[PDB]
Amino acid sequence: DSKPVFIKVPEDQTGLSGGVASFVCQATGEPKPRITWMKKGKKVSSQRFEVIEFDDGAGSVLRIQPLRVQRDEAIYECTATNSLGEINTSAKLSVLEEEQLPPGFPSIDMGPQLKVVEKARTATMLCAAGGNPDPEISWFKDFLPVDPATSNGRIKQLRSGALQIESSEESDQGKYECVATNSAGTRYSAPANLYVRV
Ligand SMILES: O=S(=O)(O)OC[C@H]1O[C@](O)(COS(=O)(=O)O)[C@@H](OS(=O)(=O)O)[C@@H]1OS(=O)(=O)O
Repeated sequence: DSKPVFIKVPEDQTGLSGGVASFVCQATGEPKPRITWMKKGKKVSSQRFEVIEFDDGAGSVLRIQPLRVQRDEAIYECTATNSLGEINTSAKLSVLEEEQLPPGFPSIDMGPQLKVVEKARTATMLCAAGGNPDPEISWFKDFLPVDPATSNGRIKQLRSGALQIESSEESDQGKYECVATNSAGTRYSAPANLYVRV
């Protein structure tokens, strides 16, 4: 048995009105702990917000869309509990209007497109971004983060930003979004579907 310990924590984030923001939190322990979200010191309702679980309840994602300045700008709190102890950690969301954007805020220069692939062949989803400084890229599939380090060689992110998927199978089907981040803020691409045929 052991007390819970964080292996992923949410960071401060600046987004754009009409857009999307996601926060991610995850912990280990024995028995497995349970994640819960709060807004301004009160528990969030799952019949009102989009909340998506993974790792048997030991990881969770809070997604907010479309962003609105008055309602959504606030302090958000993640908490993890098992029969041996409780730990917590917080982060702040800021939301900008179009005319407040600084010149180096990130942009999508070329985004991912619809793709139909035959089983057992390779599929590639492209993404090229710009800004100042140069942004870092990450990917989401059906609202959850993609982590290549667990595909045992199948799935990889290239230095250009593209996502490459070998030996395609039925579980690879779904809706993919590219995400670009730098010291000024965050921007999402439009979503694009992958289908597996024959
Ligand atoms: O910007 S707000 O924080 O006000 O957001 C809107 C909130 O207005 C409330 O009515 C409560 O008002 S309050 O000022 O006393 O927090 C909540 O609605 S309710 O049905 O769950 O009770 C909303 O909660 S919220 O949207 O999930 O954040």
